[PDB]
Amino acid sequence: MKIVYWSGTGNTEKMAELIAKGIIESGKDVNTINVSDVNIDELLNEDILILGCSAMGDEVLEESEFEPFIEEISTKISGKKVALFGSYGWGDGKWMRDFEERMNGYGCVVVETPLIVQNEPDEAEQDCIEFGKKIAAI
Ligand SMILES: Cc1cc2nc3c(=O)[nH]c(=O)nc-3n(C[C@H](O)[C@H](O)[C@H](O)COP(=O)(O)O)c2cc1C
Repeated sequence: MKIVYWSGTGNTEKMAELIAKGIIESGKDVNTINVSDVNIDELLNEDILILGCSAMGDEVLEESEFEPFIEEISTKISGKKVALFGSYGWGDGKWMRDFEERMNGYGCVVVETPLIVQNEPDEAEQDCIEFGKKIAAI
Protein backbone atom coordinates (compact mmCIF):
# COMPACT_ATOMS: atom_id res chain seq x y z
CA MET A 1 0.00 0.00 0.00
CA LYS A 2 1.05 3.66 -0.28
CA ILE A 3 0.47 6.76 1.84
CA VAL A 4 1.02 10.15 0.16
CA TYR A 5 1.23 13.26 2.34
CA TRP A 6 2.28 16.88 2.75
CA SER A 7 3.53 18.11 6.12
CA GLY A 8 4.95 21.54 6.94
CA THR A 9 6.26 20.95 10.46
CA GLY A 10 6.06 17.15 10.68
CA ASN A 11 2.66 16.66 12.34
CA THR A 12 0.97 15.05 9.34
CA GLU A 13 4.24 13.19 8.59
CA LYS A 14 4.08 11.63 12.08
CA MET A 15 0.42 10.70 11.42
CA ALA A 16 1.52 9.06 8.16
CA GLU A 17 4.18 7.00 9.96
CA LEU A 18 1.71 5.82 12.63
CA ILE A 19 -0.92 4.92 10.02
CA ALA A 20 1.82 2.94 8.23
CA LYS A 21 2.69 1.26 11.54
CA GLY A 22 -0.95 0.12 11.84
CA ILE A 23 -1.04 -1.29 8.32
CA ILE A 24 2.23 -3.12 8.97
CA GLU A 25 1.02 -4.52 12.31
CA SER A 26 -1.97 -5.85 10.37
CA GLY A 27 0.53 -7.80 8.23
CA LYS A 28 0.71 -5.72 5.06
CA ASP A 29 3.46 -3.71 3.37
CA VAL A 30 3.11 0.05 2.92
CA ASN A 31 5.39 2.86 1.78
CA THR A 32 5.00 6.44 3.01
CA ILE A 33 5.66 8.99 0.28
CA ASN A 34 6.08 12.75 0.63
CA VAL A 35 3.94 14.47 -2.02
CA SER A 36 7.04 16.03 -3.59
CA ASP A 37 8.32 12.53 -4.49
CA VAL A 38 5.07 10.89 -5.61
CA ASN A 39 4.99 8.79 -8.79
CA ILE A 40 1.46 9.38 -10.09
CA ASP A 41 1.22 6.31 -12.35
CA GLU A 42 2.37 4.00 -9.58
CA LEU A 43 -0.02 5.58 -7.08
CA LEU A 44 -2.98 5.03 -9.40
CA ASN A 45 -2.28 1.28 -9.43
CA GLU A 46 -3.15 1.06 -5.73
CA ASP A 47 -6.51 -0.26 -4.63
CA ILE A 48 -6.66 2.37 -1.88
CA LEU A 49 -5.22 5.89 -2.06
CA ILE A 50 -4.27 7.04 1.46
CA LEU A 51 -3.82 10.82 1.26
CA GLY A 52 -2.84 13.29 3.95
CA CYS A 53 -2.40 17.03 4.31
CA SER A 54 -2.65 19.47 7.21
CA ALA A 55 -5.07 22.41 7.32
CA MET A 56 -3.44 25.30 5.43
CA GLY A 57 -4.32 28.80 4.24
CA ASP A 58 -7.82 29.45 5.51
CA GLU A 59 -9.05 25.88 5.85
CA VAL A 60 -7.72 24.67 2.48
CA LEU A 61 -5.27 22.03 1.22
CA GLU A 62 -1.61 23.07 0.98
CA GLU A 63 -1.26 25.13 -2.20
CA SER A 64 2.22 24.80 -3.70
CA GLU A 65 2.32 21.00 -3.73
CA PHE A 66 -0.59 19.02 -2.32
CA GLU A 67 -3.33 20.93 -4.17
CA PRO A 68 -1.71 20.51 -7.65
CA PHE A 69 -1.27 16.81 -6.93
CA ILE A 70 -4.99 16.41 -6.13
CA GLU A 71 -5.88 18.42 -9.26
CA GLU A 72 -3.68 16.22 -11.42
CA ILE A 73 -5.18 12.91 -10.24
CA SER A 74 -8.73 14.30 -10.01
CA THR A 75 -9.90 13.01 -13.41
CA LYS A 76 -8.25 9.61 -13.06
CA ILE A 77 -9.79 8.37 -9.81
CA SER A 78 -13.50 7.73 -10.31
CA GLY A 79 -14.47 4.59 -8.41
CA LYS A 80 -11.21 4.48 -6.47
CA LYS A 81 -11.26 3.90 -2.73
CA VAL A 82 -9.54 6.65 -0.75
CA ALA A 83 -8.78 7.26 2.94
CA LEU A 84 -8.06 10.83 4.06
CA PHE A 85 -6.16 12.29 7.03
CA GLY A 86 -4.36 15.35 8.31
CA SER A 87 -3.31 17.43 11.30
CA TYR A 88 -4.93 20.79 12.13
CA GLY A 89 -4.54 23.63 14.61
CA TRP A 90 -7.23 26.11 15.63
CA GLY A 91 -10.20 24.94 13.56
CA ASP A 92 -12.41 21.87 13.84
CA GLY A 93 -11.95 20.14 10.49
CA LYS A 94 -13.44 22.41 7.82
CA TRP A 95 -10.56 21.78 5.41
CA MET A 96 -11.07 18.00 5.79
CA ARG A 97 -14.86 18.16 5.42
CA ASP A 98 -14.20 20.00 2.15
CA PHE A 99 -11.42 17.57 1.13
CA GLU A 100 -13.87 14.68 1.64
CA GLU A 101 -16.65 16.38 -0.35
CA ARG A 102 -14.12 17.15 -3.08
CA MET A 103 -12.97 13.54 -3.49
CA ASN A 104 -16.58 12.34 -3.45
CA GLY A 105 -17.18 14.84 -6.23
CA TYR A 106 -14.47 13.15 -8.29
CA GLY A 107 -16.31 9.85 -7.93
CA CYS A 108 -14.04 8.42 -5.23
CA VAL A 109 -15.34 6.13 -2.54
CA VAL A 110 -14.19 7.53 0.82
CA VAL A 111 -13.68 4.34 2.82
CA GLU A 112 -13.45 5.56 6.42
CA THR A 113 -14.26 8.69 8.37
CA PRO A 114 -11.31 11.03 7.63
CA LEU A 115 -8.75 11.04 10.46
CA ILE A 116 -8.02 14.49 11.89
CA VAL A 117 -5.65 15.11 14.79
CA GLN A 118 -4.86 18.42 16.42
CA ASN A 119 -1.17 19.41 16.19
CA GLU A 120 1.32 16.57 16.89
CA PRO A 121 -0.49 13.26 17.60
CA ASP A 122 0.80 12.50 21.13
CA GLU A 123 -2.28 11.20 23.01
CA ALA A 124 -3.76 10.53 19.57
CA GLU A 125 -0.90 8.27 18.46
CA GLN A 126 -2.97 5.10 18.86
CA ASP A 127 -5.85 6.72 16.95
CA CYS A 128 -3.43 7.06 14.01
CA ILE A 129 -2.32 3.43 14.27
CA GLU A 130 -5.96 2.25 14.47
CA PHE A 131 -6.96 4.23 11.36
CA GLY A 132 -4.21 2.34 9.55
CA LYS A 133 -5.64 -0.92 10.90
CA LYS A 134 -9.11 -0.02 9.56
CA ILE A 135 -7.66 0.62 6.12
CA ALA A 136 -5.71 -2.65 6.21
CA ALA A 137 -8.87 -4.60 7.14
CA ILE A 138 -10.58 -3.73 3.85
C1 LIG B 1 -0.25 29.20 7.12
C2 LIG B 1 -0.95 28.17 7.96
C3 LIG B 1 -2.30 28.03 7.84
C4 LIG B 1 -3.07 27.13 8.64
N1 LIG B 1 -4.45 27.06 8.47
C5 LIG B 1 -5.15 26.33 9.34
C6 LIG B 1 -6.65 26.36 9.31
O1 LIG B 1 -7.28 27.00 8.49
N2 LIG B 1 -7.27 25.63 10.31
C7 LIG B 1 -6.62 24.87 11.31
O2 LIG B 1 -7.26 24.19 12.11
N3 LIG B 1 -5.25 24.89 11.33
C8 LIG B 1 -4.55 25.55 10.41
N4 LIG B 1 -3.16 25.59 10.48
C9 LIG B 1 -2.49 24.82 11.51
C10 LIG B 1 -1.88 23.53 10.97
O3 LIG B 1 -2.88 22.78 10.27
C11 LIG B 1 -1.34 22.70 12.14
O4 LIG B 1 -0.30 23.42 12.79
C12 LIG B 1 -0.87 21.29 11.80
O5 LIG B 1 -0.52 20.61 13.02
C13 LIG B 1 0.29 21.34 10.80
O6 LIG B 1 0.66 20.02 10.41
P1 LIG B 1 1.90 19.77 9.55
O7 LIG B 1 3.10 19.91 10.38
O8 LIG B 1 1.70 18.45 8.98
O9 LIG B 1 1.87 20.85 8.45
C14 LIG B 1 -2.39 26.38 9.61
C15 LIG B 1 -1.00 26.51 9.72
C16 LIG B 1 -0.26 27.34 8.88
C17 LIG B 1 1.27 27.26 8.98
